[PDB]
Amino acid sequence: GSARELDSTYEEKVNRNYSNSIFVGNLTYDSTPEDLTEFFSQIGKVVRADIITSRGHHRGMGTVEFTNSDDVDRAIRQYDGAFFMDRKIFVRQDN
Repeated sequence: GSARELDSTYEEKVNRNYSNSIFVGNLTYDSTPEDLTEFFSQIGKVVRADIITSRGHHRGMGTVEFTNSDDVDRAIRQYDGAFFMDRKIFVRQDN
């Protein structure tokens, strides 16, 4: 008896839960740590951003540090793909 039957199951889960830091590899080479600070820190608190270097070789990439280990990811969910001075930032987590 019966025909065309089916079955499936689902769950919610997370991984790699550690650190308080983030990296950005495709932003504008004119960006300052202050430009990333006023951007990211609307979520809560950036404690440090970094982009400018003493050698200055046109790098186009930098780092940001938060007070948080989960809301720091909830930031990126709203900012990865941001066209930023016409040039699209893309984010990588710490490790």
